[PDB]
Amino acid sequence: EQSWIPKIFKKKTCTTFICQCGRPRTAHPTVWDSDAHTTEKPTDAYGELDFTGAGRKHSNFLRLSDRTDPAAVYSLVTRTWGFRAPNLVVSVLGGSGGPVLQTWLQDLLRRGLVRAAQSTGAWIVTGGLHTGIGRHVGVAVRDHQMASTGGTKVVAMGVAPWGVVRNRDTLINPKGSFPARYRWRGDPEDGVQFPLDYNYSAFFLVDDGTHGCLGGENRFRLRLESYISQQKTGVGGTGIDIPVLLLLIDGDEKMLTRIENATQAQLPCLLVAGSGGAADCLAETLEDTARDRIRRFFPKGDLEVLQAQVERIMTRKELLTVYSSEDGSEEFETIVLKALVKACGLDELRLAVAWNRVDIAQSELFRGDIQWRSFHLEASLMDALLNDRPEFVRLLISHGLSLGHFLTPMRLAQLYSAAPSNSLIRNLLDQASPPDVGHVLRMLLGKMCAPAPWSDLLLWALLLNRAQMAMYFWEMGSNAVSSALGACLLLRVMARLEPDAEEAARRKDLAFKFEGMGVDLFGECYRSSEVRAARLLLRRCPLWGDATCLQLAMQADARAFFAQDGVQSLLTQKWWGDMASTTPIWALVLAFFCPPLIYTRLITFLRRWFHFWGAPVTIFMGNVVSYLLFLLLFSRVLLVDFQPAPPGSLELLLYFWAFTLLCEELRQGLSGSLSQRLRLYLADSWNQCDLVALTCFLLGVGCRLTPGLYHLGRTVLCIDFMVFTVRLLHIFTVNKQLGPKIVIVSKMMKDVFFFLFFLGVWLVAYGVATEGLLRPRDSDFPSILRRVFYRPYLQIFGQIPQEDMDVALMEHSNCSSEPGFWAHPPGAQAGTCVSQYANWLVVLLLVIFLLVANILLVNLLIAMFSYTFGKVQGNSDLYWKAQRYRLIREFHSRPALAPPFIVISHLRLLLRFRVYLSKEAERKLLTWESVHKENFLLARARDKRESDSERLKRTSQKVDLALKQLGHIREYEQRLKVLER
Amino acid sequence: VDIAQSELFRGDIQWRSFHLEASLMDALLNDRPEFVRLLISHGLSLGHFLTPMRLAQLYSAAPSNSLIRNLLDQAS
Amino acid sequence: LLNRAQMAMYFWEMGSNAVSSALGACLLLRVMARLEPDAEEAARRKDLAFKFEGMGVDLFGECYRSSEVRAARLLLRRCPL
Amino acid sequence: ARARDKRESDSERLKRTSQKVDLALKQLGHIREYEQRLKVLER
Amino acid sequence: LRRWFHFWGAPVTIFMGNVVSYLLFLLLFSRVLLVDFQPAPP
Repeated sequence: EQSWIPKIFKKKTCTTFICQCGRPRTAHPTVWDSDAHTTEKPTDAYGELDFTGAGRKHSNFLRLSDRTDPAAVYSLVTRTWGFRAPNLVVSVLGGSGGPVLQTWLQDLLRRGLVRAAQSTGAWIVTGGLHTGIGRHVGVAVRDHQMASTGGTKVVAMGVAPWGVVRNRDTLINPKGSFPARYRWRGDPEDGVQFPLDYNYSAFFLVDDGTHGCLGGENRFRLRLESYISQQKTGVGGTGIDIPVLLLLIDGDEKMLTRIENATQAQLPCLLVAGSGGAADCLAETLEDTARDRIRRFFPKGDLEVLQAQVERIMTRKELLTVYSSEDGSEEFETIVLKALVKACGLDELRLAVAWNRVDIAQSELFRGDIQWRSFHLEASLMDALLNDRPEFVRLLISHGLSLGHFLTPMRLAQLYSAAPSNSLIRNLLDQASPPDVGHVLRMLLGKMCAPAPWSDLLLWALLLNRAQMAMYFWEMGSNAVSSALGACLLLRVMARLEPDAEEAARRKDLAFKFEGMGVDLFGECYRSSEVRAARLLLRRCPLWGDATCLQLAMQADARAFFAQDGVQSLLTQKWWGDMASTTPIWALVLAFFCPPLIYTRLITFLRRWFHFWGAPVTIFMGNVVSYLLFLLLFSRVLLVDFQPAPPGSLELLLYFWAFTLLCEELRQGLSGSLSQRLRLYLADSWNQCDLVALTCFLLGVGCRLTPGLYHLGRTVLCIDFMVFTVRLLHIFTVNKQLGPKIVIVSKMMKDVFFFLFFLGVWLVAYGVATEGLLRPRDSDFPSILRRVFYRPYLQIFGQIPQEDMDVALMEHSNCSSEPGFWAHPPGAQAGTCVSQYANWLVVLLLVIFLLVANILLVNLLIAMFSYTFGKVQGNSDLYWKAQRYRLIREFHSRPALAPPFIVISHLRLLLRFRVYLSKEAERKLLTWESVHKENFLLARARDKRESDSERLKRTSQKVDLALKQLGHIREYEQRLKVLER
Repeated sequence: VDIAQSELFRGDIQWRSFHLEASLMDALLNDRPEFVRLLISHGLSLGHFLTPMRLAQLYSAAPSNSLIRNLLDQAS
Repeated sequence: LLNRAQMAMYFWEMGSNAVSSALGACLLLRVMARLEPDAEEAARRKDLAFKFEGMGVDLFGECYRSSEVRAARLLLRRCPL
Repeated sequence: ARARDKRESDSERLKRTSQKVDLALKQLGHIREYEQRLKVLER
Repeated sequence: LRRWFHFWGAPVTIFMGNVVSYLLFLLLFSRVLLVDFQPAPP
């Protein structure tokens, strides 16, 4: 469907009468030569076809002249019409016997040609007319599609001459018949015009100007076949030439000429022996390698000039192949392969790769009569890598190919250049502008984790998002756990750079799979040996920028990797430093407050001094003690020593402590471009709280220094104290017991907000109603706000001042000049005088308020809290397990001195987890890890094979083999019983 | 359905259009979804098949006690 | 209208405006269910309406997963049928 | 009783069916080889 | 000027404006009920 089709495709129309044209003289405007009697004008018939509401999809059609080059038609079919490039083209010739065809020929068409074309994604070329062998081909295609009950449809092209097409006048539209309506059935059968077969996918109507005849499309069809034969398979021109093969089933004197013309173009020919006619005659003359033979198949013919034609046919006998009587319909592809190689004089492996037939390549490799040359396998592997065939690359690598010699910088550049034009990797490579793979890796991974043919292939597969090839290259790699974590990190990084949500989802799924397999491998390794697993987890991987597995898991945010017991035990062991992880807390506290006790047996391990005071847990304890002492000093200064006089010694000590806390905060924010780090620091909510605390402290001190703002400063500092104290929770998130609950506390804020909204609406309604009913005479604005919001709020907590709202509990007196009855409530802020008019309504409103607020809202909030807690328990636990490593690492680099003296450390740093292995130790560790990976993969494959689904599938296949053997046995039994008596 | 499928697989006789139309009409009237699927998939022209008379016959095949029968009677 | 589940499903699978036809079929079946004297016939019609709603949901989910803009345009257009 | 429960499970039935189909395939191969030999070599 | 109608025509901004208007209506109702609701003519 396009509007520019007439601009490049033209049709022929008669111009000179001489009838021989085929049309009456009314239709018109020695020999009727087309070039001397036709003119070319822009075409008028193109678009889609629907067979009068047929129960199937439309079919593309085009009307074109003979002189149109095949290139335009090929480009139109492949690009505009959406037809994929064919891996094979089979052109069917012949057809006789009227409407009926012999049964074995129909079986060879259905179980043979059509099945092979569907399997290899080939194009079946015939005449689109509902006649000759084209009708049989269409019937076979329909039967195969109905019987397959699935799979991809078979692509059928019909090249037919314009003029013999019945009811074709309805196809004419200058602007294109994109919606169409073609009546293929209902007309009386005639020997001149035939309808279009409804089983064909595309139609090419070659108009040579004749009103009706057969043979005008031979030139265009042959040129199109030759042009397709010269194209390249696969992505780009890397693949082999597209194979084409003409299948001859029957024919007459003209089919011999067509076969000769095809052979002149160097096209393979296949002749079905025993079918009679031209095919059988050619099969017999090929087997023999001829007046009687010509008479045997062509009675009353030109028995004198056909000998020269047979000689010309036999001049190129290498292109002719015979479909023997003993050859089955399921051997079709194999026979074709033989024909193709006989045409070559191109390998079977590359043909199998192009056709995506792994079994064909496996059978070819099993043939020991021919040894496979190394670069044959190299070319097959390169084709499989380019076309994304993981099974082929697995089979070729397992056969003994040298991958070290295979991979070259040119071949890697070719592999990278096969990326899609619209892919993300293509845009990244264009921005980076051999490809600049290292530059792209540095851009993606931030140079802190950016990167052995296996590793290069794994990176190539990950960048192009090829799941199966990436998995295979990981299974064949060396640094398996670190490569899995790095692959997860890279996929998660590239997912957020994807415009499509589907591509991002695929990348995230692949990252999850890589994380899962890394988790499984590390679990197996840790189960085997804890020490070697820890050494593998803490070592540096040069393939990933000398980053440990913990760093890669932190960058990738692999929460499942941190959540496993081995990593948590390693973190617990690292948290205690050189001390035993079984050390009781009380022993640590006693040794902390009694330093000389560190040399006794209660702690299991001058170097002992630094091994005790250097552990992260002791640093955490010292910081907790220091912060508690800081809070105690803050409270002492705020409640006692904060006089309007100039600051005393303790207040100056508090100032110095706050200054050292600020210096520690600055050091942590620096060591943890200026703008990027500032945004990183200010994105954290707890850093915002700490900034608020420090700013409030500075503002309070500044106001305190000013003589006229002292009171204000006090107020600020009071609130400031709270902001400090609520940071203790942030300190104790590292703790293994409080932290998992502190992270759940933040999930209840939505329930708290819903409770606050409902309570605020109810408080407004009830308070305004009660204030309007009571009509207090002290109607000051603060008093109104108090009695509307604050007094009803305290009734939720059991503070119900009945004497201030119930006139039965008051003293009735004339406190106002306004008409009515009034009472005096004894409350100080309850108004000096209230009305007695509808006090029963005030009491009823109090009852309803208590019911709604104290009973309904509170219990509803309890229910919501229970539901939310049960929902978020596990996710919060996983989050805490993931962040535990970051917390421990942050505490590891902390100075060993508590904040009050930490200035000393801050002077030694002013103006100024990894495990290292030997080469042989690293090699042994990698061998151990590879052995465990191999065992894990073998166990997984064994588990998959023994499942019930696979057993049932294999049983079905074996029953199929039994059925085939039974059919052969019964056929042979019938033959022996009948034909041998 | 297997008998009809085997008959359709017989290429020695071509099936006339209104033969398939009558078979499809019978299958539609008797509520045979497999038969209508098989007959439509064989290449029958549904645009020419459906006529106002045939649609009226299809609607008239409703049960006497059905809700649609009562609704059609009310609409009359 | 005749409450023929399999034929209705086949005609939906061979239709053109699939999502809108599924929603309209669900609407029509739910409307006719409450006009049924039998509870069994109403249950059958409600089951067929649920099946049509489910297949419309599946088709729209696939279309939206392929392309959000075209799915939104399909969801907001007017169906003359 | 435990052995009887294990034997009658679907997995064991499928495994035994696969083994019996394997035996059937072997016998079919022998039968077809003998059929070819008798049909070809004895005329 | 089309930006003006593209902002004030969105359903979310209409919702916000209606919420603000209803809050102001409730504030005026409370002000009248608690202060300005004397037996004198309105």
